[PDB]
Amino acid sequence: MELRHLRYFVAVVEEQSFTKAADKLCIAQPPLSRQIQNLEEELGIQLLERGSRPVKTTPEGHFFYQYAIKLLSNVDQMVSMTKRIASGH
Amino acid sequence: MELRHLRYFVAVVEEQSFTKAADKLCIAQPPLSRQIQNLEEELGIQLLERGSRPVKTTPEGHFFYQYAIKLLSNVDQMVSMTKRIASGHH
DNA sequence: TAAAAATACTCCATAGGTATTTTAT
DNA sequence: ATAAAATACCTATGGAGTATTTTTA
Repeated sequence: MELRHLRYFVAVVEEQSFTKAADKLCIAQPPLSRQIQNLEEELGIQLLERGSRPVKTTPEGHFFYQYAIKLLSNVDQMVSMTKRIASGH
Repeated sequence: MELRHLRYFVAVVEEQSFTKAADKLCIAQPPLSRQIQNLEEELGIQLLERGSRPVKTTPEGHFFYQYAIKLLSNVDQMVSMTKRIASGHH
């Protein structure tokens, strides 16, 4: 598990398309699709419904998404706050 | 950045040695150093002091450090709960 | 001075790309 | 029929290794 997997996962959910996700992320659709499989096979959990356009989360997906964005958000504050402090000497 | 960078950094700080943390993480010391460099380099900050046997954080480090340990703990939480749901136990 | 951290490469595992097929409209 | 996702294969960036040179206690 890396932030990469989350950020990728989040892009899929928000955008409801590996394609549109892959565009926004500036990578191709397959490698994206593989990183999602990887995430899932690592958790042994199915995060996205297979067999439907648009692309929708499973109950577990939705739970995970919720903690994903909150957790990515927290990384971003962690970095900001840290930079402000590097101006104290 | 990535969780690898955090976990590594945390390891380092906890051991107060790159060398001790290296094999703690089952990797070599030199790559470790580089990862920690890139981290500081990406943030454009100095998270560790520029030289001390008992290697210790800067202020920026300490803050990051504690926050890091909270985030990694978050990732664990996230995984446990999802797992917990997936397993069929609410 | 003798430990521990930093270079200077080498190697390879794997994230990312290309071509094609399969599935779901 | 036709676009998007899945599958297979290939490439190449950077994570990890070995040998070696700085460091600072």
